[PDB]
Amino acid sequence: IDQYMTDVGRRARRASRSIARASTAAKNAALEAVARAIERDAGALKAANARDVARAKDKFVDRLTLSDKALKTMVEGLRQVATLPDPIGEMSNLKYRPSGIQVGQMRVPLGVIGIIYESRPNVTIDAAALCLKSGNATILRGGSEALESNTALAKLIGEGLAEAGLPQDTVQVVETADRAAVGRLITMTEYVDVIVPRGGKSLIERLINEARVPMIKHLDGICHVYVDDRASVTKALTVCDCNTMETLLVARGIAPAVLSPLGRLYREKGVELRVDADARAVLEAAGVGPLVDATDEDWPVLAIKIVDGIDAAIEHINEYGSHHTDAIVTEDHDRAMRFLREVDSASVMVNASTRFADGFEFGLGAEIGISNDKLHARGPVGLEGLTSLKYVVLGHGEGR
Amino acid sequence: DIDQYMTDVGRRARRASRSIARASTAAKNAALEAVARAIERDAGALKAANARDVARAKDKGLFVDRLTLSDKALKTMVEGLRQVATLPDPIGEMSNLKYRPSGIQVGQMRVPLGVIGIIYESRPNVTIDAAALCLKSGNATILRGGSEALESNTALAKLIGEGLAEAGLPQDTVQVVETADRAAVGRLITMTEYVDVIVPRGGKSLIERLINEARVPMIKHLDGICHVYVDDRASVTKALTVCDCNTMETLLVARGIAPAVLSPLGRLYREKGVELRVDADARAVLEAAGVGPLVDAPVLAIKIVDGIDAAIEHINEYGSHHTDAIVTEDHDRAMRFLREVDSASVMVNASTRFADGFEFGLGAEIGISNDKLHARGPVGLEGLTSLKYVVLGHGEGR
Amino acid sequence: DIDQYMTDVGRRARRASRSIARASTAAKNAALEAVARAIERDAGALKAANARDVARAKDKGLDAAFVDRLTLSDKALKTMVEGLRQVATLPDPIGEMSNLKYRPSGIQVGQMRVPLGVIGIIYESRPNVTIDAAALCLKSGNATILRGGSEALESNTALAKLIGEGLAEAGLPQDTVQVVETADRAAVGRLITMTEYVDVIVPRGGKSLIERLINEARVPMIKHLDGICHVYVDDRASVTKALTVCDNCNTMETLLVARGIAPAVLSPLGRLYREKGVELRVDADARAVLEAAGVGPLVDATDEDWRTEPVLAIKIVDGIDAAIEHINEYGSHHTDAIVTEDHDRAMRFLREVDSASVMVNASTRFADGFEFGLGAEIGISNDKLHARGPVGLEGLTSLKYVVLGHGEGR
Amino acid sequence: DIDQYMTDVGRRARRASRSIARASTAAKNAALEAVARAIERDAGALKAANARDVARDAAFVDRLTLSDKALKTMVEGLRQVATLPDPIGEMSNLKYRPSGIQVGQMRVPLGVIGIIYESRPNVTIDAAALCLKSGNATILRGGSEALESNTALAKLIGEGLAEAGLPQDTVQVVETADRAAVGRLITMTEYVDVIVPRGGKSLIERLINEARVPMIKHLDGICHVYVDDRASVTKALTVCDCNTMETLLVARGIAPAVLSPLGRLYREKGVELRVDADARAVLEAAGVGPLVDATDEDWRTEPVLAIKIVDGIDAAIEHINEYGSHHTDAIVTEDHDRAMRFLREVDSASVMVNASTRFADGFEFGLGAEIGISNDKLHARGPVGLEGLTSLKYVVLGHGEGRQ
Repeated sequence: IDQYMTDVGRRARRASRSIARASTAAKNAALEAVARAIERDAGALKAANARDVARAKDKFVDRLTLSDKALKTMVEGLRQVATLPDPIGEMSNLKYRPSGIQVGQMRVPLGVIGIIYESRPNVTIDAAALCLKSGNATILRGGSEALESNTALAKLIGEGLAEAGLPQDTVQVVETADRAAVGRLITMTEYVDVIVPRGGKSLIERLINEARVPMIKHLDGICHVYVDDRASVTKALTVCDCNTMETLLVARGIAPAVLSPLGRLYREKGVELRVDADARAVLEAAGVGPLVDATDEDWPVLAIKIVDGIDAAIEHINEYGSHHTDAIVTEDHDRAMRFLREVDSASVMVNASTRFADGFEFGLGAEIGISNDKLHARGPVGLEGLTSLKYVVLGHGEGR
Repeated sequence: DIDQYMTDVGRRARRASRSIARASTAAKNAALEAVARAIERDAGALKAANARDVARAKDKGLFVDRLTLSDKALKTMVEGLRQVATLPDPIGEMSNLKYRPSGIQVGQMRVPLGVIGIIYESRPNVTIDAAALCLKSGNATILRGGSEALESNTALAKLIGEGLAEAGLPQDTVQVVETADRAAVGRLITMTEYVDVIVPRGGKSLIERLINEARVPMIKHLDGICHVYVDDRASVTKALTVCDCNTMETLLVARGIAPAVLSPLGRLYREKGVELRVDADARAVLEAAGVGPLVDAPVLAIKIVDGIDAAIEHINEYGSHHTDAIVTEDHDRAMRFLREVDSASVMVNASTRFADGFEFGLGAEIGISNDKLHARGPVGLEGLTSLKYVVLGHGEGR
Repeated sequence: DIDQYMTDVGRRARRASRSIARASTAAKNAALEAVARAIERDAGALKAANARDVARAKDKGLDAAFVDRLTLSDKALKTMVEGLRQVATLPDPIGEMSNLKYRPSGIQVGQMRVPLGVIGIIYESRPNVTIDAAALCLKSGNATILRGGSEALESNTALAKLIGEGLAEAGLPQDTVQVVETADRAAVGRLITMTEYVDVIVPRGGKSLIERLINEARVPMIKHLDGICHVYVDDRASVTKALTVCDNCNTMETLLVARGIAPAVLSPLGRLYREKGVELRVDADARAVLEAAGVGPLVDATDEDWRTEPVLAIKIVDGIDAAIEHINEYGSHHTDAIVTEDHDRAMRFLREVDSASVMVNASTRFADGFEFGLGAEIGISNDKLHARGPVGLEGLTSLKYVVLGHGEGR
Repeated sequence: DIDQYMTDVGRRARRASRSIARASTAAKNAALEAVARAIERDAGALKAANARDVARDAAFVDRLTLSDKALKTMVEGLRQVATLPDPIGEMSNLKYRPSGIQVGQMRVPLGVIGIIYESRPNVTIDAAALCLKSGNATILRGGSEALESNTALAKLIGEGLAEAGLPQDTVQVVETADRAAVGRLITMTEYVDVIVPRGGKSLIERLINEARVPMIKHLDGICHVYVDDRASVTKALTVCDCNTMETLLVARGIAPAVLSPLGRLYREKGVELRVDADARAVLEAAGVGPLVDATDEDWRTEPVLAIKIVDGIDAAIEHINEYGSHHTDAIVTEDHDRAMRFLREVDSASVMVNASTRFADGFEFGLGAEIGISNDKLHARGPVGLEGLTSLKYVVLGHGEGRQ
């Protein structure tokens, strides 16, 4: 089994040369072909998925189901990626140096992307589409609980690859169900350049401890909205109504004015409120309840904490948060800009809902995942996250 | 005790990072200038300490010139600090702030990574050079230098601390590991809570041991072959000027042009005492050119290849993906080589030796990367930074 | 009163530009989509209005090409509608901030992209310009002043009323788009001199109208007088590439061929062009080459042929230096191409040929806003300043510096 | 003869422009360094011409005087221009298109730059240095009262060019005071691509109405600082202490808190205060004087400070866009939305939040140069550096693709 994965790795590396070379038109043609194939086998796909969904119930299961609406979404997603600009081969900043050479960078694919996913058989299409368009070979590793759906989709990918003239190995499915496959895959550093997990925190914690191949991922997010004492209450109500706020931080000076309509609005929608001692007093005096005591671990449910002001807010966020998405509500210009600069999170917001931190809202036109890491790709990740910049030199015979 | 120490250093770096990330351009540049002055006319303590390192070394042997802080080394070191001060501050820069249909305005801000760990050999100069770059890019630094340079590096750390204090920055912005115990290295590269990236420099054996023990990501160069491929449509003249870490280790020559090219190239190299390791075809061409002696397989490997397709395959298979070049006058082949050669720097008609932070216009070189993610090729200030998203909103909810 | 009238239009345009410059992306796109649906709605009525214009036109016996450009068929209409939704789809360029960098002094300085303000559009025939130009101006946050020709009166009027419908539907001031209503020829002269109120002018007509504006305008223009475009076939050209590129404004008016490759290239190219009914105007050397190959008939080229304009001028040159000099001397600096396999020659040509678009091994017919990825085309510019080549939304915007300070004094 | 001479000058500039556009970074920087050494060697023969010029008002004579501090500054400038990156020939955004072609842009020189300037001999060198560095040929018409010194500088620029192997005609200085040269230069559309005029508003205004060649210029006028009612008084004082503030706009609500310490500051520094009725009342209540009644003309006409009270930001923005020269204008405010609004809506070349208008400057903005300042909308706006003397054209890297 350690020779099978090695073989998969070798074939990926070799396939990666072909897809790297493939023109914009060929890649888009592959994608459109996979799209039409799905429109064609809608029934067989709906049928196969049902077999999977039935054995599922017979022992999340939502995210496993391919409704007519999910297929439509996968197809529409294929055509979106086709519509996206082809980022490969682009040259930038080709400047002359005193020495005579001209130096710039080229955007090229990473090469080989490993996708490890649980349920979510749509990942089979959505992940591979993005990798393919960005010129990479893809290694797919789904979960047992979706064998037939993934197998069926992976064959349609191959059909699209065949239609475009591309090698079948442009997309490989790890066919086994053997446990040690993932262990080998996340350690296959010669042949795999990055892993994109699409599972729960349980799997993501395993990979974090074990993987030697770099990953694009976020350990599930604790996100904050800090309501400053120079907040507009009106903005705070609109704004505060993986990137969903889990903790509301409110400056002491404005808590009564803000927490009264906020807590009341949240209560009416059925949200449980976990509050620190100060917030409890503010909410009780406003007649808003019931309320649950917040523990230190707390840092359909919302945690609420009172802070002295912006210094304590930034410090709490950088210390306890997941560095995913965090927002400030304030009318004070310097405090707004300070927050943007100092809050060390993947996306930082002034007077806007934390829900806006996703690839489509941000204009990336896609989202392979969301990264809370500092290096390479951070925040919502689009096509570019699956590419690299190398230096290219237009010379004229210069020696050194 | 040594775990407790490295943990403490970690926590201190993380805490200091908030201040240095907040620091103004003027304050960081002032810090650099103060360290420069503090090295000037306080060079005596520096030299005395270095003398002790150099003496403990000789009484063991070998390297000593690399370890030695001559007047020249200090002059270079001081000039470098000032050069780093002249570099534009990349921190806090906002770019591509665009309105979206939803009404929000979304762009990116360049920010420091936070804490950089630097691991190096026994050239004391690196202490100042690496720290200058990390500091200018708004990061806290932890430095572990070679154990044979420990007293020099400790003496340099004190001057850095004084410069920092003069500019109102905290002492812990820069920390030099005060122990020679190598177990500190294992700690530093596994300290993921507190350290954001490791920048290791040194030989392959060091780099290799670091690679399979580290859990903190690294910006590094795992050494190996750099190539120059001389195409059959090469200009012989350009081949001679071009082909004379980023040094050409292997020469690949297209079959069609081998006699015309290997004859003068072989002489060029044999007239510098460079050894020629040759495959069978190259041996034949070189013997017929009267160029020897030759060794079968300061050294150059030489191989005959059929043409460009084989060259690209060879380089992508056998090379270190560091620096590789083609000599050709053919436009499509030049562009193909640039696109398909999967190296950190790829060149058309230029020496692989140009793959350098200063040659490339970065004004700095913290290191070289043959990695694909984050930073690739020679790495300057930007490699010690991150891009995050920033949103200028107006109260929008989704 | 033409002065009173036109000055009033200018002040109204300035006032309205303030609103449209502030307009959110959503409001601008809603305005475009409204106009598009409105055209879909009144398609029959618009075609009926256009037929009255065409009938009145063919009565005067106007140039068939002028009349064919006047004609709004279903295809033209659908095409305008597509254009509206294309423009709505384009990213909103306005208000974007870039390169906001800290300086040693402590300030942070960058640039903001903003609208020019007020755009004057002057057009003959082509009633579709009423919609297409207004759309681009509007999306880029500008006020527009439209001056269309007399022969499209009913069409332009109908189309502009629909624009107004869209403005109102999106909450934009009606004066965001104004039409110059009088046919008085004096209005054009005022418009191109109304330097206080109009920031740039985009003319779309022939070389007849452009000539007047060029000599009379004081307001800056985005335009191109004539397209004398070249393909130079280097002696190191791939013959195959030469054949594909040279067979394929924008169109090759002059073919330059290196002496060394002329028999290999001109012989199949000359035959190819004559099998298309293209007149070949040739220099002495190309004539001998073509006569040699049996390609005919041929007209002698005059030196005015190198500066003129189904006719193709052919000239033999020694090589790339002669070719570059000829292009820079006689060309219109619009679009020019080299066919060569030699890398250094290819890069020299890109560098030294002072045209708006320079091509290596590609047909000059690719020099085009859509082919270039601009997603739009307000016009093609052969000027050096501000906008050059095909011009998209950004051509109708300006960059200004913006500074985020902290109380710094100097 | 003046006419034949000017045409010849144009033709030579066009011919030279090919060589300089092509010239490498090394050759251009070497020309610069060579000029800088030729000034160091022929300094005596140079300072003598200046003397025979300075002899032949005030402080016209000081600005005209090639002091041994201006010759250092001029020489340092050459070397400074040499350190600047070479903007020329850069290719950017070379992207593949679905058709298979690859399309990007290349930055190239405008070609031939006309420089028209006063009797400050340093401009001769400064402006030529910038034009040369950016790959352009230059034609310089300086003040007639510096004609001998500029003729002296011309010979030395010539030296530098020759050393570098660049054509002499890369830089031509007009060898006559005949003002007809100016009329020709600003109409030489065949040979000159842009004019960079530098002087007083009168001259600039003539050129504007007469020039057919495009210009990078600024028609001087009012720059404003608006102090909003949510301004920090502290920031207002440091901020409110050719981009000089000619008019101060103060929100009615903050006027006594700001105008009182500010007025005192100005009066101590000797500034005439021309005030509207409302500012009069506030300043007089604060014991600041004397004051002069502002006219309606004072809001349009450029040591005086004009001070106006406005209701708030809407009235300020409107006043600035109406009366200003669209050069540089600033807001002092702590309110985020108001700060961003001002940046967006104030249609000036440089707009500032909580920073002095005096920062509107090429060096302050990081351009490393200033060929001039522009308050026009097209091409170049604000302080103009090397890039303003360049153009972007499209370049296509193709593979033999056809399209009919």
